[PDB]
Amino acid sequence: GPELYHYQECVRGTTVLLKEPCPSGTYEGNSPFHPLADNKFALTCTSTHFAFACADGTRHTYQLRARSVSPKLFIRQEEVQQELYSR
Repeated sequence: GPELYHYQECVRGTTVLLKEPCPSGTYEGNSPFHPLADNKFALTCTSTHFAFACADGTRHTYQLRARSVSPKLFIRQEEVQQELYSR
């Protein structure tokens, strides 16, 4: 099916409350999955990427953009780099 790549930005260390895109879906990732109230899943805001495969077949990929203590940085190579142009 289609691959709907999504991204979410959160400060590195906190807990995101990602709204469940589709009922009864497959959580694809190494990150923790925690079904929260009102169809959500709590995740540690960090630089990772997971995916949500819905019963429809829709693949909703999910990038997590950990905003460090300095969410600007720009230390020679963008904010942090190696998460963008690492080749």
